Amino acid sequence: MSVAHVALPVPLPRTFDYLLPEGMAVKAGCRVRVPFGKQERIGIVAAVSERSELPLDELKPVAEALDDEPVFSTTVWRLLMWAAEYYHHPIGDVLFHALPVMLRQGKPASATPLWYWFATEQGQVVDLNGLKRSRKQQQALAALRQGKIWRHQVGELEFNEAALQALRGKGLAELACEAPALTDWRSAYSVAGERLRLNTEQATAVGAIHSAADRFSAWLLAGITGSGKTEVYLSVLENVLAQGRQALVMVPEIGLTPQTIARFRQRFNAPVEVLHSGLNDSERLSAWLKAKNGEAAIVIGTRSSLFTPFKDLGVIVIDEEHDSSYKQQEGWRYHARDLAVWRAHSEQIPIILGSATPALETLHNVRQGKYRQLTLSQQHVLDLKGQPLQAGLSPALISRMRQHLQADNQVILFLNRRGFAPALLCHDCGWIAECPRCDSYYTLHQAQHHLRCHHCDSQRPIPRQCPSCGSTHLVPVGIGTEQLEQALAPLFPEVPISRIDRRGGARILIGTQMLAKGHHFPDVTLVSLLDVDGALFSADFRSAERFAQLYTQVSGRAGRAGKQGEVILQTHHPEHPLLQTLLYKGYDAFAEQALAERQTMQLPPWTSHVLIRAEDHNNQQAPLFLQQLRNLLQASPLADEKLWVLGPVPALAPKRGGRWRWQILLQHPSRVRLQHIVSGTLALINTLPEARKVKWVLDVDPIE
DNA sequence: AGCACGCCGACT
DNA sequence: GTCGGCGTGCTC
Ligand SMILES: [Zn+2]
Ligand SMILES: [Zn+2]
Repeated sequence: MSVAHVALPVPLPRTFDYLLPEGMAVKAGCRVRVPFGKQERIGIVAAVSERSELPLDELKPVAEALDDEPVFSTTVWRLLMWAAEYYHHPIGDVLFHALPVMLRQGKPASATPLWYWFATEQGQVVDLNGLKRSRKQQQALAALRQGKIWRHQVGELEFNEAALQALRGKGLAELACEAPALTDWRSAYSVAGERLRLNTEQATAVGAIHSAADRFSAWLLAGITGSGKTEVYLSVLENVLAQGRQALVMVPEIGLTPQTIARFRQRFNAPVEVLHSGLNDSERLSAWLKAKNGEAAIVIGTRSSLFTPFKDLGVIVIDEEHDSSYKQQEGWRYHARDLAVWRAHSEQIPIILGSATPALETLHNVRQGKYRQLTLSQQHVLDLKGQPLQAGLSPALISRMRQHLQADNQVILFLNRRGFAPALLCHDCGWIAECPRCDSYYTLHQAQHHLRCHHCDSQRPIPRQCPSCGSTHLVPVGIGTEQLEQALAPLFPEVPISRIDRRGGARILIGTQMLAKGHHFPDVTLVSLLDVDGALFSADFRSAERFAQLYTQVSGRAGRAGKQGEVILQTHHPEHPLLQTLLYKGYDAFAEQALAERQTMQLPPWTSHVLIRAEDHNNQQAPLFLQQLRNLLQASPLADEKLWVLGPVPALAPKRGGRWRWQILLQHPSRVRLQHIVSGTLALINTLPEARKVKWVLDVDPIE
């Protein structure tokens, strides 16, 4: 008989072999019910052949075959298989992550009638306090008066079906089945909204994409906000939609502004399906089949929407391609942008990466000749060198602050991220604590009695006096969630303070990250970036870029939305070249410079990076386990000169809570060479018996 | 991951 | 004398 290698939803980097009951034909990509020691669990058959590696007598059989045809097209299958090894995640978790939950649970991949609880119209007219002390029946009807509740979703909510049942008894609610709907849109597909009123460059862009709309093509569409990136998306979609092919457009988690959705639903008289994290499992399933069956012209979604099955997909476009939201950071740590062009190239399709602030790596491939580029077309910097600081603010700015709160306006003050790792700086002369081993910046660690370089793990006592000018007023950098509110309120009394990370009125809102493109602040007239020092002297080589991204966003947003609001910058080094080139020459010029020196130090995107992080409860066991794997990695047959593994080094968040976090960084000029290096070294991880008593994670191409 | 087996505190 | 803590280990 034949050997069924089936992948299982367990964190084990390998398939499991079983036998077919002869007469059973399951191609790879089908779900099979299969015994797994003590449980009965589902698996995708990764491959069926006629040669195993263990006694065929021991090998249990497969219980049942749940799919006649694979639930993956060959393109998305190949794509998942490649990503499983490039990212080094257990193939079973990768394959399952890519399916609707109901398909991970072995239910049939066909349409099923959806049952919903709805409020009767007495249920929407009877006074809600009429049953005020009826426990949850009340809050159940509350939720009902905002929309239909699915039966199986009730379990996730605070109330139970008992309440809904008691309501149905009292005539307030009722259950029913929303029968599906068939739609043939390809016949009689027009466009509402308007006819296009494009200008010259948008026209040229649509032409360039159209003249290649069939072969693989990667287009970076670069244009600042309001230059009509979306427009040329909808013209591109139109052309692709005329053929009868389908379109997939991806946005950030917080990029689903009903503004953007309502615009798409108007332009086409074809079905659009939009996937936001708030849909239940039945809505996610049916959308999966509607897309695959062709009954859906357009799918709009986020990171996960990349794995959507398409009868005939014609184009895929991702907005705000620079957004970090496209890199999952729990579990399987894939990057939807990179996997997107892979799915685009393997489908022979145009991919459109639209951005107002393009990622440095995509700019790097544009230059390298792998994407083509399609283009569309006050302030004050305040030197803090010596000025007395009032809770971290500069006098020349606090006075320019009150003048803005004077007219009952609002103000955003932007700091570095929560948990930023701080440098050391001389308040008077600008000298920064550098490492005596590499020309890297030292990370200060006040409670630990020492400095510590994150690139070479050196240590030095905290120097009490500046070794270039001699001021005793040596300060850290970055303020973040240190409750600037506490030091701030005494100076701005009766003025409230809040945060904008997840009406009118004069106030100060601190910020730690970039704003959402569909998230404006109407009452804000003043924005100041206090994060320039932390950005420019960080242990994170990407801090500058993220800053320069935030700067060009808040400079164009507040600067020319229609009011003349001001941006102020607070650096101990206004003379800095990268800082100035950004300020007076724009993001693209800064980018070209930042790219050109990422190369001199040999970091992404010129090199490839891989972070292995492990944490423990004693600070002694995780590091040395990494030190062993470090030594084993270097002993790989494919190691040569270019591979470097710095570490082990404590993570930039040393002890989040009680556990202690250490990490090891691998880098190499060749992405797949390094993929082969760790891929081989990973099959022999059982050599180190401690790899199963630390919590270890593997992060390919990290964002940090 | 599940779900074992496997040796030491508070309870009938 | 129990019923139960989760510390290592396996699952074709
Ligand atoms: Zn100094
Ligand atoms: Zn160093």
